[PDB]
Amino acid sequence: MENFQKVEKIGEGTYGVVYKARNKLTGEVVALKKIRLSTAIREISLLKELNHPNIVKLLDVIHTENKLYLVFEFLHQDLKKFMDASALTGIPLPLIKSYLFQLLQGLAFCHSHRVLHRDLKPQNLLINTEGAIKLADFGLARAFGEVVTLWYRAPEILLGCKYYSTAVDIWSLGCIFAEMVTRRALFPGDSEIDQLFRIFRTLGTPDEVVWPGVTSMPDYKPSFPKWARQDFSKVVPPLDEDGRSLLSQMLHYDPNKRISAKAALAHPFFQDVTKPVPHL
Ligand SMILES: O=C1CC(I)=CC=N1
Repeated sequence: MENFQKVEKIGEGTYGVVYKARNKLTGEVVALKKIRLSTAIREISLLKELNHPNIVKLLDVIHTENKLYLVFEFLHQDLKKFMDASALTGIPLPLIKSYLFQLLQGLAFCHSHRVLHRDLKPQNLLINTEGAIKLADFGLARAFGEVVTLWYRAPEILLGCKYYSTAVDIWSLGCIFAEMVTRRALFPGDSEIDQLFRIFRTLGTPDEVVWPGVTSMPDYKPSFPKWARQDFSKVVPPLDEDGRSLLSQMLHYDPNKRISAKAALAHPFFQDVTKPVPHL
């Protein structure tokens, strides 16, 4: 590469290959995301201004040789790998709580600046060595439009709603919270309908009482099976009532009833939050 030394594939990202790369001029290590191929360039370039401690810094947008690359700061590890490495012991609760608190601060920041993620998942959550966690790839899905992960997708998206809101990110984060606590994905679907029925079997099939308008959504079918709703108490033991209360509010069916990031930060679950050092 003209402008990088020591370029190494990390893996396949949402939009193309992701590399660890060394900037030739400065010697810094960055995450270089190739976008597999006018409006998207200016919109993503605005994200270079969207800066916060819990947001992965977008350093540059490189548009050269009719190719597009996003340059992000490089962080030590992603949460999917950390979760896998932590599976035998579990992530300690104080660290789960710290990470959730920080992720909510990142969401609250982006949402206050009218930027959504729309595709949060553990792979886009990055950790450093001292206890910070950051979200990557905010804003890309609006700008741009191996198998896709559906496990974190909000039910309105699965039911074919064409209108995103902040609530989609709260749903995904709730699913990630549950997975940290139980060491198992909450809703590991392998197709849209398996994902949908996995949510319905746990939370009950939604209806007009809990979710006004649900029956008029594009992909809703009156023939869906009607499951009764289970209790978070069987789903995420041994999480305490404060954690279950918060999670329950993050996973309301109606996006309009889902707790906001800002309100979640005030929840009693976080009264005793701290910032521990992770065991890498
Ligand atoms: O900065 C990063 C990105 C990814 I994907 C993995 C680890 N560090």
